[PDB]
Amino acid sequence: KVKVGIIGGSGFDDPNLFKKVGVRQVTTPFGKPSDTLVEGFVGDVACVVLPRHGKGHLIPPSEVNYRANVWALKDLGCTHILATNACGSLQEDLVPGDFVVLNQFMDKTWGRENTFYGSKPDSLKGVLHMPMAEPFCERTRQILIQAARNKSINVYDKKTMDKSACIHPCVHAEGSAVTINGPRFSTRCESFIHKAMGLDIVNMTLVPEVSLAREAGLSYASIAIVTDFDCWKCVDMVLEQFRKSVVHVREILLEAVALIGAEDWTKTIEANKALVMSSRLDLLHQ
Amino acid sequence: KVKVGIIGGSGFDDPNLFKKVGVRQVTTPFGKPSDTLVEGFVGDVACVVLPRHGKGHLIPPSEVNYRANVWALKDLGCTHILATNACGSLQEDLVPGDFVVLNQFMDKTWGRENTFYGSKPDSLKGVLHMPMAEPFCERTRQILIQAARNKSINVYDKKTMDKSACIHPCVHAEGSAVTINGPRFSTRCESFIHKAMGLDIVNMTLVPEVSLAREAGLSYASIAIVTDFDCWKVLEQFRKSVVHVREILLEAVALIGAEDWTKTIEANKALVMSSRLDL
Amino acid sequence: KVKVGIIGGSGFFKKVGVRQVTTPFGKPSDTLVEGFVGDVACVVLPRHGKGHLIPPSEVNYRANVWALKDLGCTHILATNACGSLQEDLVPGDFVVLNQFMDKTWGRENTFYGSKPDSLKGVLHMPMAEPFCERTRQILIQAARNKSINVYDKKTMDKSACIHPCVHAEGSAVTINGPRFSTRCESFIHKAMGLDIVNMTLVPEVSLAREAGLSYASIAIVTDFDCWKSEEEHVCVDMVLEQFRKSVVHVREILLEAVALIGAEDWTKTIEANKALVMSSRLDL
Ligand SMILES: Nc1ncnc2c1ccn2[C@@H]1O[C@H](CO)[C@@H](O)[C@H]1O
Ligand SMILES: Nc1ncnc2c1ccn2[C@@H]1O[C@H](CO)[C@@H](O)[C@H]1O
Ligand SMILES: Nc1ncnc2c1ccn2[C@@H]1O[C@H](CO)[C@@H](O)[C@H]1O
Repeated sequence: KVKVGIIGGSGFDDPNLFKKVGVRQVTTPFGKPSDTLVEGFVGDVACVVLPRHGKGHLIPPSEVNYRANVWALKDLGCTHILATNACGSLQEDLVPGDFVVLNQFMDKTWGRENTFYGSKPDSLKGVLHMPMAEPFCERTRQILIQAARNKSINVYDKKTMDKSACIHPCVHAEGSAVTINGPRFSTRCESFIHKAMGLDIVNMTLVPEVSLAREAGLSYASIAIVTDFDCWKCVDMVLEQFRKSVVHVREILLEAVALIGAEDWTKTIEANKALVMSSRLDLLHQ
Repeated sequence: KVKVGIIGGSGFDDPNLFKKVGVRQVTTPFGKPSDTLVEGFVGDVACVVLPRHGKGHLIPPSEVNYRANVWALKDLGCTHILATNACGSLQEDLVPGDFVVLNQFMDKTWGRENTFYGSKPDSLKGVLHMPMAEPFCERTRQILIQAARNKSINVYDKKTMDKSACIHPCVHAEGSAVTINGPRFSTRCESFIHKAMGLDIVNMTLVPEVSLAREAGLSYASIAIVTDFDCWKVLEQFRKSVVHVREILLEAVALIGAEDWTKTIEANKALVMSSRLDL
Repeated sequence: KVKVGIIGGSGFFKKVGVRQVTTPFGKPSDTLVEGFVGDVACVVLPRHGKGHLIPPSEVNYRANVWALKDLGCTHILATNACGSLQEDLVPGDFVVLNQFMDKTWGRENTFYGSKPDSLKGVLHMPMAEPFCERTRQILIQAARNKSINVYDKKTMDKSACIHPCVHAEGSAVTINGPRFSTRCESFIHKAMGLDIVNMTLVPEVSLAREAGLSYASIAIVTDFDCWKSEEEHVCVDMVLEQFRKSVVHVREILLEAVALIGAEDWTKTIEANKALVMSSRLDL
């Protein structure tokens, strides 16, 4: 049986994706999650929603308790996490109103709790060195992309399509994010450096969320919402564009939950769990 | 109504820029500043001076309470902050004894309190996401540059002058800093990587000071003092640098007092309010 | 008189005894093994403790280095498992590093400061060439003496690279861990020109210089990180399997290096190490 957790970012502080059946006010061994967890169903598929920043968007990116959010969803029996992440574009073909189903990242965060494990008494016992070459659940990424196709949203894959298929607004079928600490936005100098490294978007919340999801044995995928060009490059139209983006992502998320529930995930879930065990350095040395 | 704060770095642990009127021992919601704050007048312009590292320079760059220093200057009524920052050059044209009126940076610091706002009880309530594309106050940058001209110090502007006009010692009219955490200096490998990224100087103290000044609604500009080439490639030179940076600061204070800042001060304050995402 | 400490990586003589020490900065990773190589006193310290329970970001580098300083060590030889970012550095090779790029954070990386849990002072140490060059060349000559190939990219051709070899120079990026790198990070580090990626070199190398000690690292290439094919992407089992095979050569190099160190006069080098610390004391 699957159960899909949803971590909603900017624009999803108070989602209302389904009829609320129950609420869970919980804590974890790592502290309090960002807010109450909301339980319900998309069709016959159990779903749990949590706003990354809390209902009033009072928690900044560096202070989000990523460990508690991921562990709370694990404790409720989630098998998957779908996340939204607002971002700035570093590249001309990613324009405000587009989305990116990320497959890669470069980490420039610091000072955040980014692992459940360690040698101190307040972390889980053991040492975990997780492979992160392709850090998302690929099967779940392809679900997000197919959900966009099913909801009549353009999909652009630069590996197989010419630039003529980059029709806006579109879901970019791959992409890399730099995660910065915030809360300040980047300088023009930083933006040009990240662009020169070949990164596609900049955001403040993907890491360590994606890392902790893999440590928890959960299938994780992010859909990033391009809200503007970062500073390497009217306001009423911007806010309206973001509103329309949120409507489209809500459509993608609900279709994605249905598509996840339509398939069997037994082997993928067992492989998620086995990857955690095989990454326990303290167990493999003995 | 303007009042100019001055944060003195290396070579400015005990500046004595003017006859002291008062000495302020203050606290802030973020702790105590690096030292007492000295207040007085330069001409008719009110001025406040604070040594970044304290009188004895006993506080290393990663342990400076940037939040307390900036907040204390704001509390005493400062509208502007002028800061000095010692640095190493990453570029052939920036030689020891030159100064740089910075306009950009790349941040490699960690573990420092870099914002006044958050969700924890030790910060002001709110989520503040400040634009930083051009992170300095441009009017105040141009004041530093005009102050150097008024004191007959060479200015080199790469966008409008040939390289043959780069006559040393000179004030470079623009430049980018990488801020590293310290206390160690860079390796040759790190210096070459920073150079290849296009950065001009390396220093340990610019960030988060520049960021917190904008959060506090203040106009901030830095003058960096090139002390040596960084290791991709002195005391007597630095003493002469301090003498001329002092002249620049004192002239810059006079020049700030010579204009109206009403709309810039208003814009500084409104930018903070418009950057509050929780509101 | 010289005395060589050895800080041992993942899978880590005439043993006299085992010693527990305390330090102003806490307890070292584990007890220390005291002995001799010939007539040269030697002390061995595992970086991660006996059960390998301490991850790289939580190793007490300050206590490990200071413990060896307090026992009278003049030299530290260190091993560090790593991933290769470059075609000619292959699993089973070794690198006598001469450079690094630091991406660690949150680790205690200096003995000095203004907080009560550090020594009083402000120490700004030069780090242009952050290793002891004399000791680096001892590690390379030790490999020659044990019939292990040495590859110098300054003087030799890729066609003349014979494996397993000790690479006579190289640069490391140190990441904080515990996770391995993404493919995107791996390619960015490769494009910066870095040779290997590891998690334990920094701040160990920096603190050794703060302590006035001669320090050199021999990195053990266990994998190609993750910039190559999917079957070559790093994981714990891959690191451990190659490490177990390479430690035999690393032991031979280290034991020979200790003998070579004890056969030379180090009076002025040691004086220079200490004088570098004193001249970096800005508060004085
Ligand atoms: N250009 C950018 N650089 C960094 N972060 C950005 C953007 C655009 C959006 N975000 C995300 O939105 C929030 C800040 O408004 C943050 O929560 C952040 O994740
Ligand atoms: N080459 C360099 N790299 C980094 N920092 C440098 C230099 C040269 C000067 N500084 C600044 O001066 C102090 C170090 O003595 C520190 O306070 C620092 O800001
Ligand atoms: N490809 C890689 N990236 C980062 N670190 C790596 C490797 C390969 C090995 N190591 C080092 O070995 C330990 C991880 O098990 C860690 O202690 C680490 O120092």
